[PDB]
Amino acid sequence: MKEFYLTVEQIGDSIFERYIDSNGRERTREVEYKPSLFAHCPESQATKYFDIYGKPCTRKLFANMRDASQWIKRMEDIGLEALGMDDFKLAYLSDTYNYEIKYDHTKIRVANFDIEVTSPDGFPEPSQAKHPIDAITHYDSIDDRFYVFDLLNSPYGNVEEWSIEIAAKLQEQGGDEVPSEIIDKIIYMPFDNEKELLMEYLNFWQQKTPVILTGWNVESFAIPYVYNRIKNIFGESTAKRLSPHRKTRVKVIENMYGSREIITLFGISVLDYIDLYKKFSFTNQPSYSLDYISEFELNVGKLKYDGPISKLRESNHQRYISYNIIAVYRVLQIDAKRQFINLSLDMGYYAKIQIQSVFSPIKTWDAIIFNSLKEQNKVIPQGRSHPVQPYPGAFVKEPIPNRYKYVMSFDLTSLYPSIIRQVNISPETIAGTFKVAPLHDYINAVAERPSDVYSCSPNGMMYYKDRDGVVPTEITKVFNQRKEHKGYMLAAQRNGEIIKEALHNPNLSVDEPLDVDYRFDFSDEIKEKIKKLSAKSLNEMLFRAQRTEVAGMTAQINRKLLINSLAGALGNVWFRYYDLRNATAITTFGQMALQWIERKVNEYLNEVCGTEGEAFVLYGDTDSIYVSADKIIDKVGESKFRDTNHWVDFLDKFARERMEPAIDRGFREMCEYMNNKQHLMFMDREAIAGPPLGSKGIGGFWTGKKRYALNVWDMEGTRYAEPKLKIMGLETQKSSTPKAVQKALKECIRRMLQEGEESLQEYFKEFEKEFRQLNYISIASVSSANNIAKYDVGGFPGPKCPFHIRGILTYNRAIKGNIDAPQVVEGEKVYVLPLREGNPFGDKCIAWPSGTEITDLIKDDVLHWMDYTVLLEKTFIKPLEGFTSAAKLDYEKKASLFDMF
DNA sequence: CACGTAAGCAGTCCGCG
DNA sequence: GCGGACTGCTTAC
Ligand SMILES: [Ca+2]
Ligand SMILES: [Ca+2]
Ligand SMILES: [Ca+2]
Ligand SMILES: [Ca+2]
Repeated sequence: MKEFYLTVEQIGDSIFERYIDSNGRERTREVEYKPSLFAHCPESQATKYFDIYGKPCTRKLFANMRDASQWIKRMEDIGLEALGMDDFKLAYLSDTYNYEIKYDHTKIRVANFDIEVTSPDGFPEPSQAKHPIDAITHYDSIDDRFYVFDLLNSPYGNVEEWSIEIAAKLQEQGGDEVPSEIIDKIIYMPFDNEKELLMEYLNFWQQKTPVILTGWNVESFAIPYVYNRIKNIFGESTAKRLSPHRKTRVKVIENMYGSREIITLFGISVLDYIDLYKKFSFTNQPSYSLDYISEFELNVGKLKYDGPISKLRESNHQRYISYNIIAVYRVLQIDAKRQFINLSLDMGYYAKIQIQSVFSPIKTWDAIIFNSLKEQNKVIPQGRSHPVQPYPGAFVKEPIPNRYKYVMSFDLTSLYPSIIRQVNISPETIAGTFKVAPLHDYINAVAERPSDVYSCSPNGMMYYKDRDGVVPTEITKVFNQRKEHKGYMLAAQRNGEIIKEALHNPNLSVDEPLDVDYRFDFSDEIKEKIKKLSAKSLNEMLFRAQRTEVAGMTAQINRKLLINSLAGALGNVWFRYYDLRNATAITTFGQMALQWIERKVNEYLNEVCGTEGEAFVLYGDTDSIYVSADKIIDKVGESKFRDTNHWVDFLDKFARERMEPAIDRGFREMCEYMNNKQHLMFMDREAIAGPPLGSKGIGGFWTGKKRYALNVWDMEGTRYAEPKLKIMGLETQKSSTPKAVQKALKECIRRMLQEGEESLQEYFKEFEKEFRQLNYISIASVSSANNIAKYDVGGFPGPKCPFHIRGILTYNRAIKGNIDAPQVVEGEKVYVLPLREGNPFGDKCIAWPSGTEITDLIKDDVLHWMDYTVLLEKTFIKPLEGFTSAAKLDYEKKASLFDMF
């Protein structure tokens, strides 16, 4: 097999590499790598190395890496560019793996672990590690086993062994319901003292050294706790055994408000699952507890226990251990679904970077572009300092707030990467500038043609047309990968809808789900078999189709993220290829493209309708337009349609056969006007929206920019079994909006769009009447809580104190003195509730850690003093008032002459 | 900790005769 | 009582 790296480090003048050899074995080597860097040289000097601008360079070979680093410093002292890859381990990987890396995940040791630490005096700070580690569960992907290290004797209590028999049993048998599928995979090791536990864990770690190390909050808690505890008990040298190269560093992670400390373990790649989830999931969650995320992702119930976690080991050690094991398993289950480890490996090996560098698109693209240029013996420029400067972004059209009955939307494929490719935007393809006219002059095609030689953006920039830049070349490769995965995602989505339709008429039979590949549209034979299946098999098939869709989503959306981040990185001062000329060339071209096509679509539809000056495009944001289809429907007449699906088909055909060709013609003209390298502005129909045929539903509405709702029947070729609400920006979509309020507002919107005013009024009246019965957590607002200390003046709100911070300070006074009470952690999220006048808390609101029940000492008082009136007005009535006034209808029935008879 | 900008709403402070 | 200036937070793209 082809060899591949596992980890790489620079330690002094040595590269330390763990890798899989040509026989599939894990090996480690220390290499005295001699790096090369580059200086410009006379044109008269013969060389094969050239910088990206075509200027010749001499290669400087250094005796060691420290010599190379010192040379860079000298070159700065002299005032001369030091060219080449200054991160020597990336150069090492490039030299050692000079081909497309094919990796075998089965050979990569992926470890998932979680620790327990009983603490009677509040949160056990990892920097102090003053409390015993009393449980570790460590899952190893190569063994497929859960290794459980269980401390039976502690200063906080002596306990009996954990029983695997009780663990397997149902909660109703007094058991812990550890999933039957992992029971046989548990290797249980009890210990009569903590020193013995930790020494054995380290021996185990040496035998089974993680390559990828993950878990939940492992980087911020588990790793620093274990390291510091071992350091405290045994000394530094023993703690450093967590690194295969016995090297660690305390790393200070700094933000805008403060800083925290993590432990870098050289020769390990830590991918904390909470950070993978935050970067790659495209959610914003009210809480990031594992319990909360597991419920959201997997629909598994809360791990229930009595009393504080600080007393769980003493009171119920059996449950304590079982829950530690389940915690580790839940992360594996989340990964089986979301597949972020697979994503990181894919991206990391593609770029030839340390796998943990996938968090950084700047590092990822630096390596991709470096490897690409190196293939041609080209030499990368030195990174430079730049001051941070603001620059313009996208255009967003101001919509007229209204209901909109029939709507068809259109959207440009991968816009910013497509602009880069079309225009040929790259550091080395800059050809010069032209004199810029106001943007509106280009939009209306009245400005002088920018160039007859070069490819142009309306920000004034010109680019070469003779050859692709490295940025277009490399962005295209990842774009093409993305396109493949999006194909699979949409097929699985369409396949899901087939199954949903068949579920209307399930068969009374005992059968099995079909063995099919959900990434490909179901054949006719499969469709006929599906129509004969039981509900049990159909539901299992739906679950599998949906899992395939999620896998495709992860793969496609994060490749989209990577390529969009390259466009963004051109506007980040730390990117080697930072250039506001290129960043603005992309964004200004985008503004033109949207407004150009707005004009073209209006012109086309005014022509076919026989009108003049009528605005068919009602809205647009960045790269999308929303077209009113009312006049199109009215031209055939609503009464001519058999059912909803009939007019959806008609609009689909109209969009495909009439509008898209006109849009294409419009963009080809724009490409010629800008003299671009390649026409890549591909704007396809996205959504078809409208009320159910024969209903009083309004179809859709806009309140403002980035705030709208549509009743969608077809999205990007997926014809839904049931209409789907596309809601953007509105409070139903915000993590800050209470859970039950999101749900209620969504139903209000559904009724507005599908059923009409009377239906909306009926639901509002009921919600208003019943909402006080809702669980307090379900009606609590949510906010991130930054700068608590800034606004804290003797326990009370300082000037300009934000509402949620005020709530935290209220909470802090109420729990004062308690070492046990849950503390609000700076930078994390809180639930927030308003408090009625004259409450014993002394202020108008209270806040507590999100994803938790408020502590029992004040729970009863919070419940008694919760201000339901304020809660309803702020989270529900105010947003609903906005939706309904925009839509020109009332959530309460107005008086009429009919009242009364 | 980790790519970019546009832009919405909650809330504070305080003007507005 | 609303709105501008401002901070804070959160989405859409
Ligand atoms: Ca725990
Ligand atoms: Ca798009
Ligand atoms: Ca059937
Ligand atoms: Ca879009």
